[PDB]
Amino acid sequence: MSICTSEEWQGLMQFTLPVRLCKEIELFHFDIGPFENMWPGIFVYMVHRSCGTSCFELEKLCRFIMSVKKNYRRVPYHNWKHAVTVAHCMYAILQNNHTLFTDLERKGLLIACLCHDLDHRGFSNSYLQKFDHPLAALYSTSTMEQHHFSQTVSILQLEGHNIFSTLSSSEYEQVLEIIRKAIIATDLALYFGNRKQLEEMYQTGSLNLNNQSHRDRVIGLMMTACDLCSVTKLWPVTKLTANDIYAEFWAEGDEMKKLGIQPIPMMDRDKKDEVPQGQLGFYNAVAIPCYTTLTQILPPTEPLLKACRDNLSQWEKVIRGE
Ligand SMILES: COc1cc(OC)c2nnc3c(C)nc(-c4ccccc4Cl)n3c2c1
Ligand SMILES: [Mg+2]
Ligand SMILES: [Zn+2]
Repeated sequence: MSICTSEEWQGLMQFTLPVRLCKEIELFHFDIGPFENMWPGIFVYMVHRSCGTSCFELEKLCRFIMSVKKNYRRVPYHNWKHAVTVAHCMYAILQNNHTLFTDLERKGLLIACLCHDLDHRGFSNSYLQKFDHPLAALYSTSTMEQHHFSQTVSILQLEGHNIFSTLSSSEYEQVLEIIRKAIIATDLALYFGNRKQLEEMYQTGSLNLNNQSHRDRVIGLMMTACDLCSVTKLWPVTKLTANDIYAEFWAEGDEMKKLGIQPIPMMDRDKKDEVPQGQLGFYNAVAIPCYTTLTQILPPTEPLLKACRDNLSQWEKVIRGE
């Protein structure tokens, strides 16, 4: 477990956001890319605008954010930048659906989003389950996500890091549970069943946000949408992100070879040719249906769908030579 320094969180405390960004950070298409130094501060701003300036003890919030940063690993995709990107997407969804969600949910989900990939190594659950490895022993299913939550709680248990302490014991356990379910939901394995249920519920007319089980599903699909949102950015950003994603997939393939196994095309660096086709399959089977269902449930989320559609069209162009 890694801790931030005095200079880091106090520096973050000192930070103010540039005026121009305030309007832009509100939009779904906002790309955090050009503002690396401002990422810790962008999260603070988002938390302050959604939840309130007095929602958390400022010192504790800053200690929390900077320490979270330090427990994201220097990997190609599943890193600190991804964490902030996902959180911003959540902010955009929340702001556009503000009253559908309690203060506790909004606090929980923003923190969950920032923490949802903590200590990621760049390896899949499928990998750890085949080559145990303690993490698959401790968490038989779903496996890194269980680990990410454990990491979240560990950070909260550091001195002056517990941003939820001022909540009632009831609200404290609730928010932890909101956070646990949200992080677990970012296991893409679980997404497929979840979207099908929600599709059924919305089609039939059964969907009821006052129903906790329904509610948990809706939050789940929100988690997938945020986790996938690099497919909703501008083409040149989306393109570069895909390269970081495959950089990770190929290292895992290398290990499968490096220890004698033949990996699927996706994780085989000798099969880059098949990538455009793979990304099209991913959009058609994962991303498009996800933002479709989300738009059906939360109509203000429609520009995520359109941005995803635009990027699909860009993959179709690649495939056919244009
Ligand atoms: C099998 O996992 C894939 C395959 C993709 O393209 C074919 C993927 N293509 N794009 C992805 C993005 C933006 N985010 C993810 C992702 C989501 C949850 C967990 C891990 C990742 Cl990398 N993926 C993919 C995930
Ligand atoms: Mg994850
Ligand atoms: Zn993620």
